[PDB]
Amino acid sequence: PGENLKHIITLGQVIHKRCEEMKYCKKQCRRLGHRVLGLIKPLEMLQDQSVPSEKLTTAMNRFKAALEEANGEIEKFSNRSNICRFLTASQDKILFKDVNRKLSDVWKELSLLLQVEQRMPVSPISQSWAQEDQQDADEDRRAFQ
Ligand SMILES: [Cl-]
Repeated sequence: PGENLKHIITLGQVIHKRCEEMKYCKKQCRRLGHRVLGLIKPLEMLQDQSVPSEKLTTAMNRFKAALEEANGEIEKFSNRSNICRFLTASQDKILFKDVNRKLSDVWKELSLLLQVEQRMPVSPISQSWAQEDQQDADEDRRAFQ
């Protein structure tokens, strides 16, 4: 469990650094990196300190898989010609729509389990993504011309 947590933290840190380097569709890439860094922040605080339930282990594995899926999409979209093909085949122009929904859904479940089982604090503000994604997609579309 300690190794799984460390892996998730490292993977989130790598995704944020990669997002900051992406040359095209920067609003969407930077939003993904910002969101991922925000999710790993309480995990990093937890790491600096219980036996997980069945529900916690599966939530942790789903979160790890969603981050791996995001890392795979960042790799694909680092090449400009892959962005162009995706955008032309897309109606809403949102690069990370599926990855973003998986991350938000799993985080809702995972954060609650960490608060109940592992004494993770309840944050003054929880972690509107779909609406932000359309705005970012529109701004990136204009810059991609
Ligand atoms: Cl661009």
